[PDB]
Parts: sequence; C-alpha cells; structure tokens
Amino acid sequence: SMSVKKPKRDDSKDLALCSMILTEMETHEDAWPFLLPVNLKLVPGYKKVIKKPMDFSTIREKLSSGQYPNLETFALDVRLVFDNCETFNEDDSDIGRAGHNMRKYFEKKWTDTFK
Repeated sequence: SMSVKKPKRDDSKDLALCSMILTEMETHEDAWPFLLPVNLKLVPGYKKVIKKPMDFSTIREKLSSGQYPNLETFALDVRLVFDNCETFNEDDSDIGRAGHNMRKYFEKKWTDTFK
C-alpha cells in the first residue's frame, strides 16, 4: 500500500530474456504456423471467429518497440497465439499438434527462466 512495498525484484534483464525465449520459439521446427499473421483475406472464417489475432512476428515487433509494459503482458500474447490455434484447429491436425507442442516448449522456458 502507500509507502509499504515488497522488496524490489530485479526486472532489468526481462527484455533481453523474453527476446531470447522468442528467438527459441521462432527457430523451433514446429513454429511455421505461427511465424506470420494469418492471412485474413485467404482464410475463411478467421477474421470473424478470432477476435484478437496474434503471431510471433507481431510479438517480435511489439517487443522491439517497447509495447510490452512488463513480462506478463508478453506471456499473455504468446499464450494468445496458442489459444487462437486451439480455437480454430482440430487437435488431430498438423497445426493443432504444432500448437500444443509450442505451448509446452514455451511454458517450460518460461518457468525455467522466471520461476
């Protein structure tokens, strides 16, 4: 509360560390469905159904331009990528399985880096 604070966690490396995580996600062989925005002119149903599209290139641009106020807003966009994928793709599809694999890969890096 006012003049009453928990001890200051060092957040000065967060930006760099989120960038490294994102590089590792970018270079995973199952990243291909997530590298670029879904083409809303060429994929029927996507625009109407997926209210907040997100992809790795969009996260990278947001990261690079100081549009993440903290590491939690960064994790929310990464997870949004996988949540969108589960909304639109059957679990038993190449893309559906890609999304599950990438979400697992991400959550481990996240826990190991920050928890």
